[PDB]
Amino acid sequence: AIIRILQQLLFIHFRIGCRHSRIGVTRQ
Repeated sequence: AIIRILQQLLFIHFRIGCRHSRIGVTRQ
């Protein structure tokens, strides 16, 4: 499940990233 394991870390860089302007809505 390498595409999950590494993702536990990428999850973080993605999270802290998408927070710069709460992209979570869907817009990019």
